[PDB]
Amino acid sequence: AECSVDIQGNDQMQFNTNAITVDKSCKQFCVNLSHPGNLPKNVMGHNWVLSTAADMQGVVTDGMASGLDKDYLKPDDSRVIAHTKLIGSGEKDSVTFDVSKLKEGEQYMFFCTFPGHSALMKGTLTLK
Ligand SMILES: [Cu+2]
Repeated sequence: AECSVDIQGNDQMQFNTNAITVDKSCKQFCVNLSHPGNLPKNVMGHNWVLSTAADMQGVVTDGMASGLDKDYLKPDDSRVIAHTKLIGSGEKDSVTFDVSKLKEGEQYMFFCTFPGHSALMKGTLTLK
């Protein structure tokens, strides 16, 4: 619970938190994403996708283009630090990543890459 967070994406196209802080002393960090609400993945899909603020736009744009079967993520996208898969209602998914992939003083953003969603479905992550 020191090195992990629980996040929900619902049918209102929103995350239930908008800022995550990763403690420097964590060796690894975990995000658990769940999808309450009742809409299917093809219509209201949420992933939890992490990049630098600088790369967010590019990741969203290219993810948009890659289609549903690719979880709206460009395959092998180098800008994606960590991601869950794309989930629909009733589903849940985890991602654990090495905290050493982060550095102090850089601004990270987490976002959903289902088309259109990142407008509302974004938040900050920073390494303290
Ligand atoms: Cu979404």
